[PDB]
Amino acid sequence: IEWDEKTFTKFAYLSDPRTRKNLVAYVLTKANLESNKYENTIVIENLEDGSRKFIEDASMPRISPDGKKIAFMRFEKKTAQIWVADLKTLSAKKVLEAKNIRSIEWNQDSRRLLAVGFKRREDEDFIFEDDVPAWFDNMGFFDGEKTTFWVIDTEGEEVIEQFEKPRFSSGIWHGDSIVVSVPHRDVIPRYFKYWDIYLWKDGEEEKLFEKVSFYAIDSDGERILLYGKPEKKYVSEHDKIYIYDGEVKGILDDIDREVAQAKIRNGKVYFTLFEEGSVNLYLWDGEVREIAKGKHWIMGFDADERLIYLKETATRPAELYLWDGEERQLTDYNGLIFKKLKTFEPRHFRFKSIDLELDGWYIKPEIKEGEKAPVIVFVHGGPKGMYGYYFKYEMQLMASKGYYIVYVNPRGSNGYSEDFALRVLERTGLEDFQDILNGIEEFLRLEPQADRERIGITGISYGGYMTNWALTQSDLFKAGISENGISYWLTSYAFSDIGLWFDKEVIGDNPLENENYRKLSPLFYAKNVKAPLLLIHSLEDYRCPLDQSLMFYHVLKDLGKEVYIAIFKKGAHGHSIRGSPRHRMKRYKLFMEFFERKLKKYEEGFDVEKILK
Amino acid sequence: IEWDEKTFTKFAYLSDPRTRKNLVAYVLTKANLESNKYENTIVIENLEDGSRKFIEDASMPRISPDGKKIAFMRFEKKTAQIWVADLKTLSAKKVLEAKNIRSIEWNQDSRRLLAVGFKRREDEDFIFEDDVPAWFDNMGFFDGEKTTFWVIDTEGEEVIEQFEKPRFSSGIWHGDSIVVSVPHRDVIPRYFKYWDIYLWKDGEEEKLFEKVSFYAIDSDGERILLYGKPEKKYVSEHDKIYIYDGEVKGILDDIDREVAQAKIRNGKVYFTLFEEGSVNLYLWDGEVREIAKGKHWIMGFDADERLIYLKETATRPAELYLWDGEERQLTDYNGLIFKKLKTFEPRHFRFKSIDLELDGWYIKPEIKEGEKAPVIVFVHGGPKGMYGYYFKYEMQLMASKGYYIVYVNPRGSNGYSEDFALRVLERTGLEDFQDILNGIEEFLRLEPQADRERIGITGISYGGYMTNWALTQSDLFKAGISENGISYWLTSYAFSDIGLWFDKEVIGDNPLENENYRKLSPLFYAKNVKAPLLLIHSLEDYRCPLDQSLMFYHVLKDLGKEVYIAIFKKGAHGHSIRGSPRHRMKRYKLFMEFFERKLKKYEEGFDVEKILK
Amino acid sequence: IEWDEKTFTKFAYLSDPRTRKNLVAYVLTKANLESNKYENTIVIENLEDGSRKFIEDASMPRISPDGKKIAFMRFEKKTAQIWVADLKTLSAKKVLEAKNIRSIEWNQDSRRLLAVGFKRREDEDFIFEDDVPAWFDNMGFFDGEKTTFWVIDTEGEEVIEQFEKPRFSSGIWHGDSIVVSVPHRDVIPRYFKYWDIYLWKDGEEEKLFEKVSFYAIDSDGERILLYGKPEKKYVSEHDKIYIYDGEVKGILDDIDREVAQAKIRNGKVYFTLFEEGSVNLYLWDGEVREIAKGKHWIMGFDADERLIYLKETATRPAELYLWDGEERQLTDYNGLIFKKLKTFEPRHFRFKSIDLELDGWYIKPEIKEGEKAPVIVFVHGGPKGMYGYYFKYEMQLMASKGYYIVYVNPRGSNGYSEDFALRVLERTGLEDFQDILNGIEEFLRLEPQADRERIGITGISYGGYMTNWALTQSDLFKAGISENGISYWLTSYAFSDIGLWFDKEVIGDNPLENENYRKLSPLFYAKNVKAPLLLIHSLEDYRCPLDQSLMFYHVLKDLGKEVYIAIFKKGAHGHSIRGSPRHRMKRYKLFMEFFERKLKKYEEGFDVEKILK
Ligand SMILES: [Cl-]
Ligand SMILES: [Cl-]
Ligand SMILES: [Cl-]
Ligand SMILES: [Mg+2]
Ligand SMILES: [Mg+2]
Ligand SMILES: [Mg+2]
Ligand SMILES: [Mg+2]
Ligand SMILES: [Mg+2]
Ligand SMILES: [Mg+2]
Ligand SMILES: [Mg+2]
Ligand SMILES: [Mg+2]
Ligand SMILES: [Mg+2]
Ligand SMILES: [Mg+2]
Ligand SMILES: [Mg+2]
Ligand SMILES: [Mg+2]
Ligand SMILES: [Mg+2]
Ligand SMILES: [Mg+2]
Ligand SMILES: [Mg+2]
Repeated sequence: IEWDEKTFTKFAYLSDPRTRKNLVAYVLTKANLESNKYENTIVIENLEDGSRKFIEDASMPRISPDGKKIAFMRFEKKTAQIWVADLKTLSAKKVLEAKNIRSIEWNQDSRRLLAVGFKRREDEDFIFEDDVPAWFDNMGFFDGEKTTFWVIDTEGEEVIEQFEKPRFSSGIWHGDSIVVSVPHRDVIPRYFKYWDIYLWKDGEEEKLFEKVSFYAIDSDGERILLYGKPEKKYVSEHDKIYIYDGEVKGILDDIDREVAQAKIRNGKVYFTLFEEGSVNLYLWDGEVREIAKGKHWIMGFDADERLIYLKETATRPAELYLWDGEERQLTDYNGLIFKKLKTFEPRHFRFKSIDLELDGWYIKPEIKEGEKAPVIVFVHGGPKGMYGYYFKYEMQLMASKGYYIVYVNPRGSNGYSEDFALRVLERTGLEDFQDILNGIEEFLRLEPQADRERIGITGISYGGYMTNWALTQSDLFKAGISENGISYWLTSYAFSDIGLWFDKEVIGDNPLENENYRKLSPLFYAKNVKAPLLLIHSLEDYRCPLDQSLMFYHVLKDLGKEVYIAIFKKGAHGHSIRGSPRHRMKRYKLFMEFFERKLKKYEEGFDVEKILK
Repeated sequence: IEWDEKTFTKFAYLSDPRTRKNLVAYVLTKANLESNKYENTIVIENLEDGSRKFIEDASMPRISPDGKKIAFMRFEKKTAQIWVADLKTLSAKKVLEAKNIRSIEWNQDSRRLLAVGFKRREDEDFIFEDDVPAWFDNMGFFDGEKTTFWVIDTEGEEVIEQFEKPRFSSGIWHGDSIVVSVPHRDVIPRYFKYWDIYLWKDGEEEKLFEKVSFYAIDSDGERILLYGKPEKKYVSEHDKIYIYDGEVKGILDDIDREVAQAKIRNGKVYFTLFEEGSVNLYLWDGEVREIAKGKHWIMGFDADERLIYLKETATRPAELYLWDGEERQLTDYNGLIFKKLKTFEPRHFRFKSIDLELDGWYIKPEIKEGEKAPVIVFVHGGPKGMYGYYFKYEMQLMASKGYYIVYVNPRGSNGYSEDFALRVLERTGLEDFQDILNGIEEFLRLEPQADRERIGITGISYGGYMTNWALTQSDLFKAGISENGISYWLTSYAFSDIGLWFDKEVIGDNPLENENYRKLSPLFYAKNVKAPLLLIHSLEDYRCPLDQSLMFYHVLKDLGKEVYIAIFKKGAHGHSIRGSPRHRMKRYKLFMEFFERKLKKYEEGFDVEKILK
Repeated sequence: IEWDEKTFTKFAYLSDPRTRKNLVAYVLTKANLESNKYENTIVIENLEDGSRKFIEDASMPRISPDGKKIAFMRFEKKTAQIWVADLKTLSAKKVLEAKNIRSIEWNQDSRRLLAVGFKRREDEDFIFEDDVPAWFDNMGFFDGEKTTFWVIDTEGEEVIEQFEKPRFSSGIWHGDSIVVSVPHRDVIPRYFKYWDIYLWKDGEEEKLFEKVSFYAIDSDGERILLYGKPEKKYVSEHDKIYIYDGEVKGILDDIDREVAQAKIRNGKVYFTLFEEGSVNLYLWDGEVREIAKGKHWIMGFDADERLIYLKETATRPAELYLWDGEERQLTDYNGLIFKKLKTFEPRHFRFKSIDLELDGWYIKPEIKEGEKAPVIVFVHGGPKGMYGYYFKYEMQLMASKGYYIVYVNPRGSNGYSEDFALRVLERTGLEDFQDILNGIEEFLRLEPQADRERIGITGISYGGYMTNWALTQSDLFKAGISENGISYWLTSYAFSDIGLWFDKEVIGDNPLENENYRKLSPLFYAKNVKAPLLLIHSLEDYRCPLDQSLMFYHVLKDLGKEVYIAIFKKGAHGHSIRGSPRHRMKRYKLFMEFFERKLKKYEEGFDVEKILK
């Protein structure tokens, strides 16, 4: 095993942990480069033996409350199928052939499933829209989408109740009722901001909440768990969790950090928080108790009789763990790979920027006492993203190729106070960019072997914006790779999936008259660019549509700049990690070669035919 | 036969007339709604009998100079094939299997073909671009495209010479040499503005012209025919024609009208001009002589021993004609259809607008002396398009459904003086929009049965811009249909295929700082809209990309307006006429029903599922 | 070449002669046993050279009036296609893709075609009927069928007018009008008995005739040719022909024979008559003139500038001939085959039966002066069929295998006086059966080498009835082969396609109370059968449905008789001649082996697995 553009295929990727009784289930995913497909296997472990059994070419494991059965999905006919297996022998029957189903959940009776899906107009030749937005990242054109809710009897194998709601509605069981969360409608739907919440049973409903900034995420049959706030002024405010049983009770009213995920089982709540680069696991049982806190990201968890969770670190993809008073590692899927593959632990540093003290990290490559090394600055997305202790392939890969890697959490990031997150609103490219510069300055001080004359910068999404911006506002950088970014806020407002509300918040109100939409946009400062730039974009990214890269590309070419554009024919906003294996391999090889040829040692041109094959 | 959304399928569509000796060849096209395909048949007529023979599932007829053979193209394997047939018996052999060939032309020897095509990078997963623009309407993503030139021996069936040039190059035979026209390169290629022209033979070339605003279109073996000007300041200047034999000689130096098409055969030049709504055919033989001038559009022509041409009118698709001193109609393909299908001849009117007198037309529907009728205003594209005497399906169709149809040639249109065309530059939405208003005002004066309270407006491309604009600047209109339009000039500049140079000319220089890019853009005046609007767009339109409709749609919805968007999944800028038959049928039915339900008699909503099926 | 069950595949089968000017077209059909398909080739002969050209995998040749073009049909998609070719080079275009088209005819303009076809309900799971009958032989279940009429422009390639009529309507051109013949409706449609005739043009019609017993068959643009009678009491009456130009004029009022086919060209009528075993060709030009009269059947003919016809004989399939004052044979397709294959000319004899003198024929096999030979009696269908001088494969084949063949025209047959035909009505199995017995008795007198102890009998349809009947009413016969017959008239009345009207005529009125329906039915006399019988039936025979064979089979088995049944899975009433080649081969081999094993020399059983392979 060596680091290159294919190494990501050698890892086992775990997701969707579930537990009932003495059993754990989860999904093992492999990127198969030869077939160009992801392969999914459900693994069921019996904590009684450490014994494993399998359900092949399947995902979405849902263990029935009684622990007797497992439901799952399989995906010729472009149709999904819901299956049920007995957990003892894993013999299985097909229950329903289920196109456009997004979720499945058991009722407490271990007989009925709730499935939530969607339906669209589906004309062969044209999409027709009369609501907003017209598209959504990783979903496609809405085409008049409505949400569908089906109650499925797994014994008789029939939809026994069904109903529809507006697009982007969700539903959970609450005993024998269904809690339904629907975006609230004003001039447009208030997506990610306000919901109406209903209690549905037997074809009738009652409204529980009107225009609240939380939605229902879980239930234990007596109490409903709510996620968000009673009322947000900004979508960027920290989401919290509340127990509802008649009265709404905050259980983290005093903790100024955002909840990543949360579940309730038997009146206890298990939850994770974004905290200064980590995603940490806690329990609330009347008080908040630490379960798994460290330099790591708790990516998923479940609890029933046992508590299990997936923990990723800066140098290892997720593995599964069990907590019984102390943490026990359950799986070691990548252990043999990693015995042969060098990894680089980031070094944390603090630095001052303006009025704040912030977190940065860096990775130092294998160099000897007399040598200097080039530097890649990475900028995370969001702006309310967060770097720290998750596994970032490009950083390990570039470190292995002789680069320093440097990255910080500027104001606007998740993982800190709410106020720290909100500082970025209407200030994109201002103090946050200064924080990145100040982090780099401190890093250079700490590492005199870092070659100040060969610093590059890269990022995706907000990180792509900031790469664009950096090359227009500073002469520090020798090369840039900007991916799925922003060059012009006004088109983000009006063209992107979330722009109508999110740009109002992050950039400002009255967008057609607000000067900040030009003032804080890289497009308008294109003349300033002096460093070679690679723009990467994908055709199904509706979060940051194509214009954001292609306009910047054309305008930079109109100004005589050295710029290149790679337009991946498939893929949404997250394609760098969710595209097809072969697509992702080609992106990684482009990324590494652009920095080899423009940053480590500049050479003219970029003959992609030669460089890639 | 009745008028509705399918009637366009009942017509025979003729194109690509060719003549050598006593023979005429042309292509008969049918839109087959059931198969959802266009069918192409070459027809060869012998003017000796009016006898016809056929080459089925074929196009691009090219008769050899000696009149003995015909080359043609056919299109399983996504591959084009070049074939040669003997003209006596039409027995035929396949010569070359020819993906991405755009043109075929015989050498004077009746043995060699010149084929011009293209080649691209072709990676399965990503497009890579390092030139400009990254895409072109009706061509796709360039993906590093180069032009390819092949000399093909039709006897031995081999490419005997080949070479490449930059994208958007063209080539013609000139005796045993090839005249090669290549876009001139400054900071970017000067597309539609400057070319370098070379004379190529046997792998060597000499430059004939450098940075000239014409390219080579034809040759008679002694003289080269050039199209354009020696130097244009604006691409919008009238294109003229010149004979080159050592010296460049203008042959229309005194005629202030633009050439539509031109050919040279035996030192005579045949050409058409855009003239006040007509496209008229002339000959130059030392002086300019009228051949076919009237209320018509000469869509294509060829000349050798005989002169033939295709003539379309306001009420008939093209038919073929021969001129031998007087015009004789040769074909009557749609004669039986039109005996059963009512058509409406437009009435021409003049009107004053500001400082000018302009041409308008209108069609009056079957109404009786006591009734009033709604009105649809059509606006042509361009801005240097031209309405008048070609067959416009929607106008006939809507007239048949009880609507007045009104349309003018505002300043900026083709068909008048050069200065009249150039008036629009930096003034889009200003005097030209006034011309449209003044035309409507005169039409209403002329037709008191026209219901001033039910006037709608529609257009495609620049006509879509002007529909957008009209609904933002006037309260006259009750409904709009805007197709493949412009809402924001700055994104047209930076995102569209031609924007980097064409918007500079039509909107203005320094686009990132020029206030006219906001001042003359409908997007910024969305709050003003009061009339229901249907936006139509297609996903392969790179001339006016999607943002132009979808941004306007989202912003109008953000402002609480009644607006709808139809996004056709396939189709370039011209999809209303070049999309698949079923696609076009669905567009026509949407178009007619939106006006039925919003203009003739307003009703709420637009249930496209119900309205269309 | 030898006689056996495959020999029929070695012949060329000609049909559908057409002539315009100096050209003749016709269809050459081959039975391909290996592919199990019929192959059809149009042959065009130029009487100028005896030169031939071809249109492969095509039929229904229709030469345009101007002689410039030929329309034809071709039949993957279960769709028929209408094509047009230039007759000079035979280059061809597809004009219309034409499922369920039954006929095509040119207008006098050589531009428009009239196509007549049908349309049905077409539900995948069930046929639904509310008219009568529910099915028709060689057509299938009607499923609510209506007749469709399309006028097709072959230039523009469009249906320019269309209309529908009740099932079993027909249409011809009459100049620029269409003459439409529709079955007249009383309690049910009066199929084969009364029609209403209309003149149709441009979507309007006028009734020409009401409830008449003729329909329109041809026109020369001035006069309409009508076929039938002004009023028939019996459908079995001889059909005659009449010219209509305002007045209806009989042109064969004095000739007591039935017209087989007739055409009008330039006010002359060419027609054939059924005459004492021959089908003979005449002309009427004011008087009736003999053209081709002899021991033959004129199977088809056409006339324009030249007169051509297909002539079959007892020993040769049809060949083409031209008449220019004398008959010239044009084709000799089977001439080489027949040089090697022995044939047997029938010997005509007269005999007395009751009150009449009748025609019989027999064929004597190669036997020497001391030997006797078995005898097969063949009975033709109808009852108004006719034996004589057409090519009957089974007779030649059995003669070659050492059998006498004997066959007569009993009363009821075509080819004689009308009264002779009508004698059979209400008398089936009575005097007609006596005529067959008396013919056999005279034949035995004429041929003492005919073995009276080994006489068998066979027939199809009415001939199958009479085979059934003979075995129940006589002890003369040693074996029978009854095919697609009648055993019970009452089920013929109520189940068959034509029974509701035809059985009323041939058997009698008031069928539910008329004793003749039992008295003249073989089923009721099954106990009498002593000779082995093979019943052959086919599953798509709606003229004589399955019950007619299977009931007789079951009842004979219930009575302990030696009987066998072969049920061909496909095939209509005429399957012995129109079934697939392999189907027909297997029938011929069954037929010959049953007589070998039951008639020539009786052996027990019939092991069809062994006997056939
Ligand atoms: Cl079950
Ligand atoms: Cl050749
Ligand atoms: Cl034609
Ligand atoms: Mg692998
Ligand atoms: Mg099942
Ligand atoms: Mg869809
Ligand atoms: Mg949040
Ligand atoms: Mg605060
Ligand atoms: Mg059609
Ligand atoms: Mg070849
Ligand atoms: Mg490609
Ligand atoms: Mg021009
Ligand atoms: Mg001027
Ligand atoms: Mg054969
Ligand atoms: Mg066709
Ligand atoms: Mg059917
Ligand atoms: Mg008859
Ligand atoms: Mg009589």
